[PDB]
Amino acid sequence: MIKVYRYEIVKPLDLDWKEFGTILRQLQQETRFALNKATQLAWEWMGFSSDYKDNLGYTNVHGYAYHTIKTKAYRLNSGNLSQTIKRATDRFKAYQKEILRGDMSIPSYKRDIPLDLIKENISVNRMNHGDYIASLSLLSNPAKQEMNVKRKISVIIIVRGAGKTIMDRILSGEYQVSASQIIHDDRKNKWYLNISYDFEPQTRVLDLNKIMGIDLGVAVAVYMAFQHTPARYKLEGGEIENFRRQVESRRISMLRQKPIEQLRDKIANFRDTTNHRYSRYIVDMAIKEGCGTIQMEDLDIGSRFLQNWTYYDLQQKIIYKAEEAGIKVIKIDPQYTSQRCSECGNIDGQAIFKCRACGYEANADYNAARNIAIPNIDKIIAESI
Amino acid sequence: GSMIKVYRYEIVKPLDLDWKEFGTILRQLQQETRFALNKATQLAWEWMGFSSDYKDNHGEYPKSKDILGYTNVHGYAYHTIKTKAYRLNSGNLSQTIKRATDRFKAYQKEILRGDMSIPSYKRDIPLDLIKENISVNRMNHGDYIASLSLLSNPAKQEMNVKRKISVIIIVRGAGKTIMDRILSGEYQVSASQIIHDDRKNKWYLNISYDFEPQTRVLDLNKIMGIDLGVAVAVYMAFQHTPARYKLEGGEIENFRRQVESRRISMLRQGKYAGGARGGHGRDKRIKPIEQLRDKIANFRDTTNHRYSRYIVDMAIKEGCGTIQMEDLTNIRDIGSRFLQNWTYYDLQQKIIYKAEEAGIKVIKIDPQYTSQRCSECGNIDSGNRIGQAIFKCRACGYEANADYNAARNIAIPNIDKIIAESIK
DNA sequence: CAAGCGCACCTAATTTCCTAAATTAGAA
DNA sequence: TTCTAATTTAG
RNA sequence: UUCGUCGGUUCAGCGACGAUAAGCCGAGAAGUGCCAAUAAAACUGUUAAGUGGUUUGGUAACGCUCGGUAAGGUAGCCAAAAGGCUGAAACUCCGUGCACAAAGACCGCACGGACGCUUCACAUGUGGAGUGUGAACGGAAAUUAGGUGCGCUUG
Ligand SMILES: [Mg+2]
Ligand SMILES: [Mg+2]
Ligand SMILES: [Mg+2]
Ligand SMILES: [Mg+2]
Ligand SMILES: [Mg+2]
Ligand SMILES: [Mg+2]
Ligand SMILES: [Mg+2]
Ligand SMILES: [Zn+2]
Ligand SMILES: [Zn+2]
Repeated sequence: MIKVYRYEIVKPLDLDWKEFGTILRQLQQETRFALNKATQLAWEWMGFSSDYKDNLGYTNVHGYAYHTIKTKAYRLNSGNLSQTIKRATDRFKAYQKEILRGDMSIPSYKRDIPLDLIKENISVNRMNHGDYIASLSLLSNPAKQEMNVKRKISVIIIVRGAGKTIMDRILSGEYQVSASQIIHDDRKNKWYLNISYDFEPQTRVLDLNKIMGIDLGVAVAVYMAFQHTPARYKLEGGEIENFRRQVESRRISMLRQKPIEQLRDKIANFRDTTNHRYSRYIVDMAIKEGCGTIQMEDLDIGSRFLQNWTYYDLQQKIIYKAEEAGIKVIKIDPQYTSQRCSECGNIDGQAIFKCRACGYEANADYNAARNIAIPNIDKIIAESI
Repeated sequence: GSMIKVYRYEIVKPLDLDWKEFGTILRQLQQETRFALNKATQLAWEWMGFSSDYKDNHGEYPKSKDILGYTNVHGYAYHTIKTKAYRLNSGNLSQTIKRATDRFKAYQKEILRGDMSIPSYKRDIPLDLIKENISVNRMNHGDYIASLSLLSNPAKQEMNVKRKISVIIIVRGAGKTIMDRILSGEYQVSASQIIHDDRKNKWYLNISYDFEPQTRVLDLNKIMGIDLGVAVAVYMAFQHTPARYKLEGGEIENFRRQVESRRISMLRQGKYAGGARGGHGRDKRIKPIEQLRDKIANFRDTTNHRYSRYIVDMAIKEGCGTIQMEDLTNIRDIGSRFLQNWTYYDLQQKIIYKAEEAGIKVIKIDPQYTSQRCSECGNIDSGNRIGQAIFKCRACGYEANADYNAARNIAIPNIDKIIAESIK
């Protein structure tokens, strides 16, 4: 429902960077003071204070802390200060049992404390020129008069890539702006705006035009890829190789000095057990992405990572579990699913695939999985020749 | 003029109690130790806040002799914690509280400034001990009995132990010589600890002793340089002899790569695993990685020991009395060393303390263009960076390994000032 | 794969520390 | 009555 | 000719052993989440209204909490019963003592020899020393910085 995205700050719109930085550092100092004093006031409120300290008219911890710290930290806006106090007292109340028991000393806050912003204090807008603008109301009433900074401090953010969709939804009206924060990173020496967007998620429904292509990789066991989304899932069969080495060496040892009958049962049972966990995971990734259909090669060894696995059992179990979950399964002929590119489509080292006609580079197993994920790949492969 | 070292001693069995009762005693005392540490830190932080408020209001700082009733926070913390921690012995509790209050006092400004958070102490805190509460006696039949004083008087009545809790420890190897020297009188025991090793489920007695190192006669005008080279892990060179000693890393990063690969592989298997790995908690879901808990660290600890002892022994063999090395602080030094993710700080610390034992002074110098300076001439030119592998001095026709030249330049006394005068 | 949030688990780098004198109390 | 472990705090 | 347990500590070998251990199971409710009821601090606005989301009890999916699970070898008799005697078993061999009846706890220690073996020395040998599989043996806590894994969200 509530998730956050980061937007780097380019420049203040109406103020030089020096005044903006001075204001931000002063407000960071006030925020850290508010957090520490609120933690100490919460300590006093709960009754943890020692005997000598005592040798309140409010209702909750937050009210008393906010009213006490309101005087000294007058530069911060009332809403931002209240959010900071709530953060402090909520961190104290969660760790309350540990502090009393003695499993934790005291909550502490760093020097580069992010500043807070309530929903009704951060406003974002676009421009005809395309420059994305955000408006922040940080200072209180006396602070604006003291610093001669009127209106709200307009800023310019970087809105590109996967962040443009979120911002477009925010400005369109679908998403809403929740409580946000200003974040400073010392290393990169840049500021950020943690705009938290509020939205109603939609329950995914299986669509037959969403495919989860599947291939047996040479580096991993199975690589799952989709063409509608760049999400990727892989089954790294490390335990399979560990068990293979264990069984081979045990058979070598027991050869020297009925005995191996137990080994034959253990190998067969482990394959069935492994084929159940793999099938459950494979289908459960089609459900999460809503892939209404699954495309997998139908089944020599072919130098797959599972050197001598029982592929037919895995395919049958995948088919059965997909039928249970309302997922159709297709069997695509794997002629050149690995050699063909996933973007250019030119059908021209082992681990990393290359597209000499386009320069695209990715994992070879992922490339083959994506090629399989393309609908009706058999026909376009035939026509490609 | 006195060093301090430690040695471990595995505890076999409780001499008079059973292993179950002894384990319960140890767990309860661990809980008391952790509680005391956290409470001492809490009281220190509260007193800091009260002092600041008092200075702001009344105009002057409050003297602890009036408000607290004790001179320092250690005394007040002992007077407070001892009621709820009546199972630890008085000396051990006082030592623990002093450790906590000394850690808070050392970094008080950083705590107020915000660079350092308030210290918090973990679950498996080692038990503390002092020299007055540890005594070791050896029987005629080759057994070492450690009479530990771990409990308080109220705890003695409740736990039904009317004397010092005694344990039997294995004292072999160099541990045998250390214990014999302690009993004879050469080594004086200091505050010690009890630690638990989860991998082997073994308790250890961590005796820390004080001793006078054997300081020989070594002139200060014989200097050995050390460079964490690009090809060889550590290259050693001298100015008076053309002697070169190398420590090429036959096995350095392979161990870390293997352990990290295995850990990542088994961690990613939590999504598709058996039915008994999910549904029982975080510790059980991450159970398979407990085999790789300390393989990377322990391998490097032994590897850094082997390198350091070899380095120190070479200094004695050539008769040196000074070891100059690099100042890697803030990663200002060369970013391309043969070791990739090694713990250079641990290697440097080991070299420092072993040299101090061997009566050798270690001096750190700031490196600037050290791999490019010509030892024979002194011309600071950057044109000899041939992959940081072969050094060819054009101005002198000198060809040699870059690591040897770097170590030789570090071996020149006051190399930092010489460089600063040469180019700045 | 990329970018955020939450949680915890691993490495390294850096620092401080590794009391003790005096008094009391219980057992011989 | 002597004495050796605990116990308390100064610095 | 893979992982792991024991053989004093770390790394490596060796001897025995165990492994589907990247496996199996149990209890419970501090958290994430789900179900139900209730709606505090604070802010803007006269007030009305809005933003904000607080407290309590349930269920039991969880990288939810607490946990349990395999791994070296060892000698019997006497008395009715307590106890007594003999002295087996782990990283070279022998002798003499001390200590050991079931062990999470015992398989060890000291002295004298042999046999290897690491240093040194004096003339391939000879003699001192350490040495018993090889190397090593200054750790603990905390903070800081980075990385990783899992879950969620967007592309
Ligand atoms: Mg997605
Ligand atoms: Mg014994
Ligand atoms: Mg055992
Ligand atoms: Mg070992
Ligand atoms: Mg025997
Ligand atoms: Mg001998
Ligand atoms: Mg050994
Ligand atoms: Zn292409
Ligand atoms: Zn030159």
